[PDB]
Amino acid sequence: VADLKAFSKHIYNAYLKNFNMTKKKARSILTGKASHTAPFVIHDIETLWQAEKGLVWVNGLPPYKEISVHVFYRCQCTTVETVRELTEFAKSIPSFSSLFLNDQVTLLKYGVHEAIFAMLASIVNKDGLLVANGSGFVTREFLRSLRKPFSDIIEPKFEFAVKFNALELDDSDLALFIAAIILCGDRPGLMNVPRVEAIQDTILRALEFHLQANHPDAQYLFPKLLQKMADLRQLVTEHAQMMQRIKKTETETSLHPLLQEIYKDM
Ligand SMILES: COc1ccc(S(=O)(=O)n2cc(CCC(=O)O)c3cc(OC)ccc32)cc1
Repeated sequence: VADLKAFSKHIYNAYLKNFNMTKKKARSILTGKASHTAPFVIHDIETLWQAEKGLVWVNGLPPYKEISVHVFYRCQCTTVETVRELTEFAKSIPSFSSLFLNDQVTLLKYGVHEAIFAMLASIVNKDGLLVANGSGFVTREFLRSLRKPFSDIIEPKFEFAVKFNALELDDSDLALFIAAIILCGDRPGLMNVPRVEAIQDTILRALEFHLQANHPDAQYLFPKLLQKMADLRQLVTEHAQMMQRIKKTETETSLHPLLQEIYKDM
């Protein structure tokens, strides 16, 4: 009940090793001061083009179709790369790696979007979000100005993120919060459910211990985080549904196969 402090540190380390962008770095950039190099602000067609024209960034994107789809492709490509980082993060958790590969896939399948939305909060403020490794900032107004359905995808995530960031979690908190999301014993079709539940429980106890040390004055922070985890599950449900509509009504839009596997039988 004290080596929990070690468990946490192993998880913070797996986090620091596998994620391209920490919240700490993200916030130093969004707050402007500390990095002395402002991100390129993308807020219309003209600046988006300036940004593709080298100021910030193709990138193995599917064939061009139109502005709203191009932005979709940028987000989709980032999503896939974050799935890849989350996969490595989870694998750097010894307990996770002991599970059979089919249980690993089940947990990633059902957890990555929840985790992704939680980490989006790190690179977001009420006005927009960091793209291209911190070197760009895409405004929330611009994303809202895109053709429906694409202008509806990210909005609920901003709404989640602004409330989420109010809790002032740091990376060490987030490492445990993402672990708890991946290591969930409720995911449909798990094989060794007792094993995963067991690992989940350790992580949650580690998280509460961690939060006491790290946020001594914060009242009810653990329960609030358990609620947020439930909010995320609702978020992913809606995302999958929107993505179902884009697949049905937006046929010129190329959907990445990995993400198609995730939504399949969700
Ligand atoms: C750029 O960094 C990111 C990372 C993730 C997210 S996301 O909200 O999860 N999100 C995911 C997809 C498509 C891929 C999938 O099916 O998940 C997507 C498409 C959009 O079109 C404008 C907007 C947000 C999107 C947004 C920005």
